[PDB]
Amino acid sequence: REVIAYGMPASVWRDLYYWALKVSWPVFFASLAALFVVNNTLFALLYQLGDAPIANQSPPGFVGAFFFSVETLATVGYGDMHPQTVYAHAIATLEIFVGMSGIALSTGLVFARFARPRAKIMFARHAIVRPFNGRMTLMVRAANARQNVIAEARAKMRLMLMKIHDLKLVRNEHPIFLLGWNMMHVIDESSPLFGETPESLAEGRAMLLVMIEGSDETTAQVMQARHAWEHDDIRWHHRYVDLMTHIDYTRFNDTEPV
Amino acid sequence: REVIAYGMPASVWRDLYYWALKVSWPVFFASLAALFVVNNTLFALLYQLGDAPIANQSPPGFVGAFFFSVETLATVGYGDMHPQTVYAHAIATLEIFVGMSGIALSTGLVFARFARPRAKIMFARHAIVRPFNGRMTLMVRAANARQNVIAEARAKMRLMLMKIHDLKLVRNEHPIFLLGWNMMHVIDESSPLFGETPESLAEGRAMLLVMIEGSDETTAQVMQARHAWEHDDIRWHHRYVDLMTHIDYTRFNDTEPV
Amino acid sequence: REVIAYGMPASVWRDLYYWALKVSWPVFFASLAALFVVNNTLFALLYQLGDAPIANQSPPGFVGAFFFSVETLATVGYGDMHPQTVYAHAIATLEIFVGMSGIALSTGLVFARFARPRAKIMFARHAIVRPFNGRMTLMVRAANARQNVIAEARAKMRLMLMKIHDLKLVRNEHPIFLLGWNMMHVIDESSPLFGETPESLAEGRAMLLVMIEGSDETTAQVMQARHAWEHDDIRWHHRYVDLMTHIDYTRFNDTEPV
Amino acid sequence: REVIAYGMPASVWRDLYYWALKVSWPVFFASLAALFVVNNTLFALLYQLGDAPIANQSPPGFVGAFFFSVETLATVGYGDMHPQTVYAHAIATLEIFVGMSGIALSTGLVFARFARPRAKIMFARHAIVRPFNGRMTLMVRAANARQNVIAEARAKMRLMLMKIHDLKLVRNEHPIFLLGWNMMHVIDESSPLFGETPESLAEGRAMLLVMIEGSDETTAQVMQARHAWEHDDIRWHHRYVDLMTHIDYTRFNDTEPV
Ligand SMILES: [K+]
Ligand SMILES: [K+]
Ligand SMILES: [K+]
Ligand SMILES: [K+]
Repeated sequence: REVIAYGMPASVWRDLYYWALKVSWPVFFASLAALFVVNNTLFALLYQLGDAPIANQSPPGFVGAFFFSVETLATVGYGDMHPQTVYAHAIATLEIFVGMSGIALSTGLVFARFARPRAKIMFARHAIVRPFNGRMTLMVRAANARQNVIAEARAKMRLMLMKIHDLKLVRNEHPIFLLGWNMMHVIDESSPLFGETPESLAEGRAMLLVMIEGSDETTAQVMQARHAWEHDDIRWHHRYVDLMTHIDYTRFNDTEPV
Repeated sequence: REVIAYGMPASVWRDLYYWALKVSWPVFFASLAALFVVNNTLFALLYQLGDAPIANQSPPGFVGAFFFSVETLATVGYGDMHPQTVYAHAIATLEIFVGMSGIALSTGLVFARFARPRAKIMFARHAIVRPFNGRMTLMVRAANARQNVIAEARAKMRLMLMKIHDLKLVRNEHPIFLLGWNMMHVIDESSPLFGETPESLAEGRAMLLVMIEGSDETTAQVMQARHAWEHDDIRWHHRYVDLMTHIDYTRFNDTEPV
Repeated sequence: REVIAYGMPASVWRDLYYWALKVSWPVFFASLAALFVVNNTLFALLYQLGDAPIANQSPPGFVGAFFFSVETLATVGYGDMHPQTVYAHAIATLEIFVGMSGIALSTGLVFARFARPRAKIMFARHAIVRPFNGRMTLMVRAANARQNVIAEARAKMRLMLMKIHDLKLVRNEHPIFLLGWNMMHVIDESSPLFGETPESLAEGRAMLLVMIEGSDETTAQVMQARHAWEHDDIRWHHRYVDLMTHIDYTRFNDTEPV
Repeated sequence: REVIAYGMPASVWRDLYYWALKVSWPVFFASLAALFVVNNTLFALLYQLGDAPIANQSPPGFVGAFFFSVETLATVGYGDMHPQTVYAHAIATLEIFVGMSGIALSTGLVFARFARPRAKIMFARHAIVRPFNGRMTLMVRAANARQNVIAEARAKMRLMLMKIHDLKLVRNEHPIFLLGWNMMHVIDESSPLFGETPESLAEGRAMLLVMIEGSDETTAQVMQARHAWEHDDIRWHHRYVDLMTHIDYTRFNDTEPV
């Protein structure tokens, strides 16, 4: 329900909403569909019972109530009235409620899926540490990916487990006018990544953690994304292939030493 | 409507929405159901009146309009037209509006319940004060519980009533990359929990108050949770049983002295 | 559309949503109702036209299409089919779309009204300036009013027009565990309300401006409220009648000199 | 999909929601309408097929199923039952689902459009730099434009590309009680716009960038707006025509030297 190995409390139900809002839009509707079917049968197989018959329609039996059902659960009432007997009515009433209620939770999950924040921030499969305007400085570079932003990013660091406050891999600029961002930080004394070697990190399970946060002007939702680099991912003495006016994005991740 | 003894202004109505969005999902739908019924009768008992009859259907009387009603309030129109007389029509029109409108407020409360933030932060039934990397420091440890976060926590303290600003039981890190958080604070001079003994607190109704706040990347809602420790809950000279790679929360709360 | 005298750009439409989400819930539904009617007529009076008749129902003429209409706009289809002629169909189709669409915007405004933040912060009709634990200090006191919070408040000040940064009428505590809050600030040198008399303010159109901001744990919406005091409202050398365990709220605003 | 020249990954679908929530409200509904039509045909042209006929209604052929269709997709069930044959039923069932589902995504996009933040911040077509209370200071002035706020604004500056941290064109007040805001900043040493002339900027493609951010108390959405001034837009040695008690925005933009 989380990131590497969990044993805690859970409950089918919620786990379900999860899928509801994480699945693809066809797999979604299919999901309903499949449920529509299952929910149309269970009511049909509850019609061929009772104190009297139902399917006063074209279909002889079952296939009647079914196509009857698919006229009430969804509440379309088409026009072949089977309000013939009480038991018969009840069932049909119990249905009407449901489907009406069902349409809700569906129209419901729908909006809930729409509401999923909509922008996404993509980060460089690889970090890099190079010499810059003087001293040694680290670098990570991310960028928008659909409906822009204009964010601020904090940048934390993990070794040993103590999570050290690294001058925000923004250390130079905590924010920016995002439509191409190159987050970076000087490794001078002040910094905790001082005298530390690729060998130094490696042993401390060292991790570079970054999170950009910005609001989507289009929906004003403030959506934040995070990203983690494993020590062996910080590729040394390199740089990012230039990308640009226009930016072309294919080679975003690659690097080359210096 | 609040925490220990209130006497103030109020108004039924809202108090209701409350329940709407705090009750269990069956108790919910039942609620509607029950209301559906009540709302189907009141319209039926408004049919057996007027200038003319209604139930031109299977049911002789009442049980007719009812099962008629449950064809309009929900708006299913099935197919036994009782638009026979004016008065008869009106009633049926007044209905149609309603139910149509009713379905709304229901589909409505629904989304409003979905929208309830969805993550929850769980805290250690017990605080703890132990020696760490040198001096005496307090500790509380909380963790996610369904759809993660990545929050910041302030930590306040109560004795006596003056609520003292304790260097955020985050004093070391006001935030973190939450998926296991261990909030803690050094008790040196600067700190207000300095020279204070289990006996010292006890008399001041001393309380440890903590609140983590973070946004759910999945819905971007910023949901905060709080938690209070009673002085006799801060268990001294202990530590938290280790929990981890994997974390097994089963033993999240336990501790063992040092 | 704003607070004392405006002349700018506007547009009926939006001004309308305004009312939609500011009116009372009956005035609301009435609003629709009234619109339902108006929207049922305009379609009826568009039926008694065309290439052929419509009202093949109980009502002789008009009152027929109407009660017909109120069977389609809302989309209930009851059961007296007037799909007799093309023109006749069209009209009925144009309708079906609408009402279906209309039900939307209605179910729509509905949720939009629900979504109105739900907590409200009430402030003391009167500020007060009294001597406290030593020096002269100002004071304002607000409190919840339905579904609590736990907020932080900034406090600004206006004279001359320059809006001076007054050590947040929280100057002592920028936040609190809100369920009765008494915001206050020392008037020592540091403070801009230093040597200033009721006569001093009065001439500078002096204003005390306050805003509390907190999140509603129940909906996680962060709702802020503001409040302004006119110089002659800061009542001097007084205090707030005590109010309290339980708080009883009737005399919240009153004061008495010292 | 962005601001000057892009070449990157994408996918129709989302690009669509975009339009959904950016188009005008008629162009909207038209959009649906047009789709209603297209979606009514494709089902009709799927009726004149199968193992048996359909249009047992007024219209001889096609125009029958169509007006039939427009009775089910929308789910109105009017009353000329064509549940005559299986194939015939299926088609009609496949429809019912859809339209029911379709109404959702529509009621859906609807709320999603409503939810578009609703306030907007307007800025002075022209900046200005004048002498104030002593030294030379810059100035920009913005103001609400429908449902107020109460925001905080950061103010950045561009020359050359290095984006210099200018003491927030709020440098005097980072916030305010917005209902007329006049953002300004002293140009002393500390400031990066020090000794720089209209000629100095011009060559560095100099840009004044501002962004106000505040929450709409009415919906608690925090909506931010931005605005950029081209160096030749900062009009020197001027001021803003006064606007006020009442403010008449008609003359919001104008200025006059000093
Ligand atoms: K119907
Ligand atoms: K019917
Ligand atoms: K019907
Ligand atoms: K019929």
